[PDB]
Amino acid sequence: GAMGQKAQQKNGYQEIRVEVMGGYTPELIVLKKSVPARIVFDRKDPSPCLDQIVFPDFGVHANLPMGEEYVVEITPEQAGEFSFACGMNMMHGKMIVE
Ligand SMILES: [Cl-]
Ligand SMILES: [Cu+]
Ligand SMILES: [Cu+]
Repeated sequence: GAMGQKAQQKNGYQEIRVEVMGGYTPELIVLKKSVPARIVFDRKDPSPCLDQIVFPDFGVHANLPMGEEYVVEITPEQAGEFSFACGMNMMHGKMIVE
């Protein structure tokens, strides 16, 4: 198994919460293959550096409203390691699917 914070399995999906503060914490997350996922970004840092979230392997690039939650939804059908980052590719995270 891979190191990192595992998503919680429940009600036909899996969910993990990521705090946006000077980057992402946790910045290492672990998801189950083939299970619809909710990656909930709670934005607490108003830096323009963190205005967007990007999952390049999944085609996601979206605005994160300050002081609010925003949910990235993906269903990872392939095992492996996938990156995520801010819209500037300056702040980073890693998602392992297994
Ligand atoms: Cl910046
Ligand atoms: Cu950034
Ligand atoms: Cu930046």
